[PDB]
Amino acid sequence: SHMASGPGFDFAQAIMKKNTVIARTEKGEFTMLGVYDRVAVIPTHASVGETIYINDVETKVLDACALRDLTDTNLEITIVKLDRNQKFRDIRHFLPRYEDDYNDAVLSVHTSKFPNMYIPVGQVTNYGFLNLGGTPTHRILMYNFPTRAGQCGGVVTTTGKVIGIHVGGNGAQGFAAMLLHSYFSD
Amino acid sequence: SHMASGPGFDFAQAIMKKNTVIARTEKGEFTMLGVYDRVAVIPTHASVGETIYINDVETKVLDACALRDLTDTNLEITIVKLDRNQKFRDIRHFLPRYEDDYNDAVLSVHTSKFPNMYIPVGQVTNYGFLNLGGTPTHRILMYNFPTRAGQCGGVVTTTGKVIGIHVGGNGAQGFAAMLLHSYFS
Ligand SMILES: *[C@@H](CC(=O)OCC)[C@H](C[C@@H]1CCNC1=O)NC(=O)[C@@H](CC(=O)[C@@H](NC(=O)c1cc(C)on1)C(C)C)Cc1ccc(F)cc1
Ligand SMILES: *[C@@H](CC(=O)OCC)[C@H](C[C@@H]1CCNC1=O)NC(=O)[C@@H](CC(=O)[C@@H](NC(=O)c1cc(C)on1)C(C)C)Cc1ccc(F)cc1
Repeated sequence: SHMASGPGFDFAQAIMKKNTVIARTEKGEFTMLGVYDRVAVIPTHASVGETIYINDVETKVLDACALRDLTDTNLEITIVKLDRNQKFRDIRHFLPRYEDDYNDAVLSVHTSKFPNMYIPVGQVTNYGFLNLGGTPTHRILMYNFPTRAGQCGGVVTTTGKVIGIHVGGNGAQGFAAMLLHSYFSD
Repeated sequence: SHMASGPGFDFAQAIMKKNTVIARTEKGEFTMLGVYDRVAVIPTHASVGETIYINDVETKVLDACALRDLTDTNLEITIVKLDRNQKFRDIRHFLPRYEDDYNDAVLSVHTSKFPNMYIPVGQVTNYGFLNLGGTPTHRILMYNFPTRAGQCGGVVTTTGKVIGIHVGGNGAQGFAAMLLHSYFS
């Protein structure tokens, strides 16, 4: 069915090894992408509090911002600033500047149960609006793969671009929230 | 952590897309590797009967042979001949001819819940003998990855070599049965 490229697999591998951690909230375990310095991202439905477990180390959250567009609509991204010695590789230059469609993407998961899994998801479409668990959400990417709980937070990449994080699905399709350069560079 | 090469991921993807199906027995679902014609392999612990579900289509098993070496020891490979119109790409030339060690291997799964997932497992070592669920087993490959149930039948590959199928683990390590060219020729 779906296929990815060699450089695509190697690009995903480099992001996972250097820019992901296992995050655990009250709501469960999630893959977490670190973007730069001590700034990382996680789906809003994870309900981040004043503390979070990062690789099983409880870490103080210095700040969190649940992202909403100018229509005050959910984007399902929550940016968190972490009180933790280690800093992230700056990967902002891999973030897209515009909404777009993509071919042969890869979904990568980093949890305790699946500490290094890679899933080619195929063509990613700009789906736009989504009724996500009853919450209207915008800037959604869609792919036809039977995604599962525990893949939320998973990083979706193309060769050279980190395009989103997984946030939902219906049993036959997966949905990711867009990542955009403007969210982190202003 | 564990790492694989682009060519490694691309070879595994080609094997999965062309030479794997979802097999479901009374004992559960397993990844099933087709080797040539209508011949496929599955772990013996799947307890294959006279029928099997191949991609949710009940298929008549024409023959099955649970492999044991010349010491009459379990190998955990079962070769099945399937009553199935479509035939498999012959990939016998990718099978190793002898026991060996491998680097930066990949474990690939094709089940209903995880249809085509890829896991770098790192260095694969010829472990040899294993007491698998109380059954003495030979020709076992070992890799340090926390494998799980539902990854049994998963194909272990390196670029150009189909080296084994997953059959067990202990929570910190995974174990696969060797595949050898002599089994099919
Ligand atoms: C991962 C996160 C999770 O499980 O909950 C965290 C506490 C999970 C992944 C999906 C599960 C099933 N397959 C997946 O990929 N995410 C969720 O469960 C979100 C809610 C959903 O995905 C719902 N699906 C839909 O709403 C939907 C809409 C369409 C067109 O198709 N499906 C569930 C019914 C599966 C978690 C979430 C996010 C934002 C919210 F406002 C509420 C809930
Ligand atoms: C895959 C098949 C399956 O789950 O269905 C069979 C009921 C599963 C994979 C392992 C599960 C846990 N993690 C895995 O990778 N395979 C099994 O459960 C076999 C038995 C085992 O793996 C045991 N482990 C050991 O024996 C062992 C030995 C050493 C040195 O380290 N671990 C369980 C304790 C997990 C299934 C099997 C195969 C052949 C038999 F004769 C009996 C049982």
